[PDB]
Amino acid sequence: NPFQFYLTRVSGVKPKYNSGALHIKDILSPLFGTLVSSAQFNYCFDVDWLVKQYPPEFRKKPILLVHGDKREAKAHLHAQAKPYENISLCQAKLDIAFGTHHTKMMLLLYEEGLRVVIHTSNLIHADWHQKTQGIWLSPLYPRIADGTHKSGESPTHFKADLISYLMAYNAPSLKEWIDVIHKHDLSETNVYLIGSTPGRFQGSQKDNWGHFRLKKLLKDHASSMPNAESWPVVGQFSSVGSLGADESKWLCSEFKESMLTLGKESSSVPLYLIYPSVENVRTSLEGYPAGGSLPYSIQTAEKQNWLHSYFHKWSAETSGRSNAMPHIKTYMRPSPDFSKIAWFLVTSANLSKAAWGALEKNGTQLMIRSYELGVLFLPSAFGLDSFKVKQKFFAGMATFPVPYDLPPELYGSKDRPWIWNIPYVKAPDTHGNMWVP
Ligand SMILES: O=C(O)c1ccc(C(=O)O)c(C(=O)O)c1
Repeated sequence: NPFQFYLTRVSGVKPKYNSGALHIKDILSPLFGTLVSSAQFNYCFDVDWLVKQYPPEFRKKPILLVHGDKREAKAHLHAQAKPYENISLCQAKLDIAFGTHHTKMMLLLYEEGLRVVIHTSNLIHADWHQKTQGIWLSPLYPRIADGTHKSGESPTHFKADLISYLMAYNAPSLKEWIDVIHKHDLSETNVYLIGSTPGRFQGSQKDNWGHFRLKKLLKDHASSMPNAESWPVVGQFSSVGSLGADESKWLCSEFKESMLTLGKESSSVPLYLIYPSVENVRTSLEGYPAGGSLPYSIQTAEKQNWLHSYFHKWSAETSGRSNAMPHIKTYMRPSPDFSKIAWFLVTSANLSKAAWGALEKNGTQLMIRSYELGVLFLPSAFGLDSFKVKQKFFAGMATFPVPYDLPPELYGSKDRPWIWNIPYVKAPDTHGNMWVP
């Protein structure tokens, strides 16, 4: 396949639903390359578990953990890593309040070249066990011969864009990885990088990050079609931030406006938001504990009940994953009959202003609180006008593997969004338990 978009392995589904899936042990296997050094960008780490996922012969190679933890949380992570002399740490600066380092990425340096993995899972056992998670695997990038002068750049500008993302950290350990990337040929890359970094961006820099980055790419590299107003927008996520008192504050005013963009020319577009209901979580493989990774709080939700009329259940019969709660985040633009898509994005970014950015200073400044990273699949990057939706995710090449069912199904009148910090004691989960936070 040209897309190299994978799901993680799920324990408990039939083998046909894991045949083309990837576990972290598969990614780090010697079959993918002879490891020299790696960087693990993430939010949550179980270091003992993480080292065990590397092949035994590679467990003493240098590992850099890129994280956002501060104060006692930072101390706890350093304590986890101190037993392993080969592990270094890089604290990403979070100078804007309420920001987090959400980016999930592996940089894998081999004797044979370099690989980049952009994915959605925390580095803990539970995130790779029974969740729906997404992975994009780069090609093996060869080294540019010493003395040869070439860009190693792709038509999607991925090399420059990845270096720009890393430069924003202003960190010495990542300057080393920038120099590694400079030395490799990334020209085969067919995806666009969409990142968020913390800051306040005006002028030219506004288009570098967050939903303005997405808008710029859709303006420049997608085409509008007739009846574009009938092509819905779908967003699918594992948490929701505070979006404001009504849809005009952010969701349908600047966020949807960026997501609607197609082509260079100057709204009733349907918006489908996919987020697990309480019943989805209760009947899941993990049961109610799956809701520990769906951190929508009652404090946030009670100020925006307007939002929940947009919500659709999690359903993923196409990939056998209806009971594997989603920690993947995806956004896409299907046709009115959901048979084609104009683009597809897999990312760490949830439905929040912190992740995507919010306009400030009379619309002239985009403020982002967090680090996020995803990759955008555009038909033009594959010589196509649109992608045909693959009917069965794992079945039998230019059709895009959408991991959940279309059309999405609206919540029923008795359904409620999963809210993690209130109790559920009416009906027990698949393990026999209630939920009492
Ligand atoms: O909203 C939060 O507090 C939150 C924190 C961390 C993560 C993560 O796994 O990186 C997520 C998520 O991606 O669902 C959400």
